[PDB]
Amino acid sequence: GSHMLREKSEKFAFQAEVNRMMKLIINSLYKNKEIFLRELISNASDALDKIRLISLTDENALAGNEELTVKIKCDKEKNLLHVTDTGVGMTREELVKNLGTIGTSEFLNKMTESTSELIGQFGVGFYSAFLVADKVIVTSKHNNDTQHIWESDSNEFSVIADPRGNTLGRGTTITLVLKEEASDYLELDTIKNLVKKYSQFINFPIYVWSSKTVWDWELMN
Ligand SMILES: NCCNC(=O)[C@H]1O[C@@H](n2cnc3c(N)ncnc32)[C@H](O)[C@@H]1O
Repeated sequence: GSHMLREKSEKFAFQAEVNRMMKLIINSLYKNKEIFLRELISNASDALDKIRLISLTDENALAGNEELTVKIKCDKEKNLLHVTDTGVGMTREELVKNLGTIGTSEFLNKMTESTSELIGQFGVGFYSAFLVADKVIVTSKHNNDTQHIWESDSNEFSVIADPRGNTLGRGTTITLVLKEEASDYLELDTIKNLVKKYSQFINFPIYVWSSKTVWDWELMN
């Protein structure tokens, strides 16, 4: 089963529109970077709504994970920020299509001609992660596929089957390899303050892995 790596069938290029959207997002929000977290939490909330809706009609929708939560983890020694939800998750096909492609023109023009509000409205808050990260990694497990990993440094992206297997049960983990100057988002206090402000209106429970020295999930909303 070497055909896949010898052919680079896991490597993809972004759609032109997306490259343009990413720059726009990064160019205008440079003064309001913290916004990225709200957008990831916002996306997490939407995925949780979806599985919840699916659970209404499909009895075995929550089989892979009964809880509906958003958990945030700061890994200082590894320079990573993790935002995990137990929502509907994404299939390999969706990882490629939903994150790699995309009133696109009206927005491309609207953005050019505070955009923190529009970005959310247009459903492209995902890319704001690149304001604070050199690499964004999406690990996701959907009910209809095996766990896969999507990764990108913004110049291309690849998707692979997670060799770790189904560790999520169901859901998605957004992993940010934070830029050297975005180290402050590794600080609990900072994260907690941001999460507490951007979670106040999320209907699902959001936690932050914090210390009191023992560690444990701490409810934020
Ligand atoms: N067009 C902007 C980029 N595309 C997305 O953000 C889409 O990817 C999917 N997505 C993003 N974050 C997600 C997440 N955390 N869980 C499940 N699906 C997610 C949704 O379809 C979302 O609209």
